[PDB]
Amino acid sequence: SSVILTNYMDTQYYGEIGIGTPPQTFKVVFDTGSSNVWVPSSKCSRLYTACVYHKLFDASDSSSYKHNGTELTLRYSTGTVSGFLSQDIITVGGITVTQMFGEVTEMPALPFMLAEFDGVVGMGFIEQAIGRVTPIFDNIISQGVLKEDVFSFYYNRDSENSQSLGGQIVLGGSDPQHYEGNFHYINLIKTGVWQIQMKGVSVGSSTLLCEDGCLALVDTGASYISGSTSSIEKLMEALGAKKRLFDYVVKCNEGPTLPDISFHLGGKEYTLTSADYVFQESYSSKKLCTLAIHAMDIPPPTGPTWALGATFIRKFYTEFDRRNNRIGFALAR
Ligand SMILES: CCc1nc(N)nc(N)c1-c1ccc2c(c1)N(CCNC(C)=O)C(=O)C(C)(C)S2
Ligand SMILES: *[C@@H]1O[C@H](CO)[C@@H](O)[C@H](O)[C@H]1NC(C)=O
Repeated sequence: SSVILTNYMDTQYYGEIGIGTPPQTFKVVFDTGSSNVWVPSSKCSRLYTACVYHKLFDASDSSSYKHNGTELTLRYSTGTVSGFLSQDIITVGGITVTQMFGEVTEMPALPFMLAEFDGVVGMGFIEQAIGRVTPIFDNIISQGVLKEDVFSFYYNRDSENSQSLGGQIVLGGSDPQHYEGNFHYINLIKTGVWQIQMKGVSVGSSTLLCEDGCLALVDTGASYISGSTSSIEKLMEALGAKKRLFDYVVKCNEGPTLPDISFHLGGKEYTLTSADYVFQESYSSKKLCTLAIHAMDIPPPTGPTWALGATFIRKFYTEFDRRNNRIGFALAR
């Protein structure tokens, strides 16, 4: 099953799922970086403007609902949400699984007032699941309907014409329609986290990063590519970029000439070009352009580490293999 994803500024990719009976529609992201499923709850106080600007799941409207009510909190790098648990059927691209999801009731304006989507569908292992709530892709594998215990992602480039698909997530395989060449898999440095071994990050002619190795989290739930303040500060100095509050910028007219950044993975350089990582809004020297690379200090047990978000996935189609604890990579198409 494949699920079309909408592209919002190269910073937000989400598809559609259906919770309840009758189905109550929800825009959600498929986050390989988390492990729970949550959606804005109808029980959320409208003092959280975020809930006023999003879709709310009501249980008094689903006959296929099963109350639980345990409270949980999902802490993300860029923001936190909170609420209680509930169970009900969920429809994801043709498949139907009964799931335990988070009915969020505390959803902060900043950042969620900037969420084009409503909730999140964790694609990570149950090992990271908060509340030990069985993840969904696990629930789907319990059906033995998928041809392969793998799911892939395809993030497109923010096109300006409503006709191109923002992206696509296939459950059970890897659509050939969007990658050329063949996949190059790397094994997970451990099962329970979609993280792998990275053998250096190079910026042109100088592997002035991740020498002696480092960790790499393949996060479809992250907008950009991140490292640790140390790593980034050093990378960001090698470009002539300036630090702001939440990102870096380089006089726009110098973006087409920034250098390549290659991420050594599994024994194959994955290279990115200025065009790949810079939001080239303008070509002037009197304006500033943002880099699709940020600093994020991911806390253990996963951190410190680099995060390979949508900036990196836009160039390389990703396959997530649950059956072999390995992540595949192919050039985007
Ligand atoms: C998709 C959930 C998610 N998963 C992980 N692993 N990390 C995150 N930082 C987020 C997470 C949380 C909140 C926001 C956010 C991402 N993003 C980035 C969206 N990322 C993608 C891949 O679509 C936003 O833009 C805000 C609305 C500010 S709020
Ligand atoms: C919620 O689900 C968990 C998962 O097994 C279960 O143990 C618990 O009893 C449920 N909560 C309640 C109060 O029903």
